[PDB]
Amino acid sequence: RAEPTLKHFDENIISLIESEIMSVNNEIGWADVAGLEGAKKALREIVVLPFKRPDVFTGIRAPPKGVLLFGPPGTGKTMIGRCVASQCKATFFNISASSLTSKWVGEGEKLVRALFSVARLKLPSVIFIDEIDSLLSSHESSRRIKTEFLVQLDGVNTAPDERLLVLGATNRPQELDEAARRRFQKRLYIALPEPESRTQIVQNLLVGTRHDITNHNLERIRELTDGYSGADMRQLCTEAAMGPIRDIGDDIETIDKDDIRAVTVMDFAEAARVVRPTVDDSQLDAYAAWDKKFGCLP
Repeated sequence: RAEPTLKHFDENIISLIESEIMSVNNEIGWADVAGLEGAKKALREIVVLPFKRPDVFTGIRAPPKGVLLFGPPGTGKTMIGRCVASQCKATFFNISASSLTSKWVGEGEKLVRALFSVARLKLPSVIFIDEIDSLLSSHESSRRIKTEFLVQLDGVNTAPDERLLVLGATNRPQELDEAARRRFQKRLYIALPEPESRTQIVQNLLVGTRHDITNHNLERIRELTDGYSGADMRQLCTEAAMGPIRDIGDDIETIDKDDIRAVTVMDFAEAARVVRPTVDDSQLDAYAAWDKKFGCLP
């Protein structure tokens, strides 16, 4: 890297950040996400507008240095992070906590440290940390990678107007002590998609696939998919899409792709019998309870 301020980091490490972790994608808009409108408006207020207008969002309007996305898995918390970053024309730094403590154990400390320095250099910056519950919970390499990470977090709070936010995500927020939670002054519950969002997803996933799903069919798909996460929804569509494939048996080997039957609601009805929602009501009750004590969404 030509950056004079990163000449003291391993070239391999900077090279890593550059090609796997750092991205700039400013054309995602809000991506018409299945993400709830309440969350959407919150991180608009908590992140996007404080990044756009640092002059307005000061005093009590000032953004927190850390935001926690928590809830059931398969809600696409990562893509939300990516949108949020795009929304404020921030440099996106996408990293997984497993990657730090597994894939990249060797020089994990240097990577964490270099990540915050590159972030600091490319302001405004969003650092998205997947499955942050790992990092923040309490073999030996983990200790330093975590320590170094805690050091870096407390280090962002050494400059008021740096448009640098750490966005952590977890499917297991209960695994976070009074001290890990403190690092994240705002904590948004990302809920399972609402009925409207379930169908928007179906529609999204069906493009490029021949289907005869009507506007009325969607009502049905809604009642079929109560309790589904987005991921469950995707699994559903894939299953449904198999319908036209199975009907033709051995003809799949020779059939013209356009002569394959259209996906119908019947396919979804049948597919709903096969797919199973990933999270049970216990997990939901738990999230909801945690959200009551430490959450900030209404």
